[PDB]
Amino acid sequence: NLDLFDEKITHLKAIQQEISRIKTPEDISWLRINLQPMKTALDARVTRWIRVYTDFLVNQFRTTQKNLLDFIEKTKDGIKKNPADHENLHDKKLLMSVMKVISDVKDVEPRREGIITRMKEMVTKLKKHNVPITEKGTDDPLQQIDNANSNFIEIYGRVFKVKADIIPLQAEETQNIKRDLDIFMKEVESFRKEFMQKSMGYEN
Repeated sequence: NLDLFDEKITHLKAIQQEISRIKTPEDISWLRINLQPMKTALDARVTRWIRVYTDFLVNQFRTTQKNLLDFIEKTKDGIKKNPADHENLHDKKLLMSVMKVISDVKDVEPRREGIITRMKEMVTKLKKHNVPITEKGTDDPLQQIDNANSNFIEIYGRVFKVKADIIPLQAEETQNIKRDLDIFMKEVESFRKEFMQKSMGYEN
């Protein structure tokens, strides 16, 4: 879970600071031992392990956003009335927005935590000023989408009500054809069961 990761990052960075102190100076035991070339190579392994966790969403933030941007691009198209076909394609974006709007808001909470918990147990800033700007840069579009979508839903409804009339009319036609096909198939499946060979081979 996304709170467990948070806790692991904070523990891993307590582990860094502990490991750094821990190497300790050149300790003498009859012969002199130098741990200076090792201490460095631990810190190298340590940083890589910490990086993965800190870089976990670094990649995903770009790929999420990249996916989040199209949803915006979809909205930027717009237009009211005009061709019926454009709606059919545009309508699906509303159906995906609703399910997203709900499930994304749930997934929005721990993603925000995911940024903050790194900042706490990462002294170094990731992408410098870019990462704080992106959070602000997402929030605005997210709000802009939620306004544009509510405008679309209102228009969507008026016309999809005209479609929801043509859907049933077409649906009744198809359902009637489907039921007829359901019956014919149940006749054909019964025919092969009724027919007993009895000796007879191959033809069965």
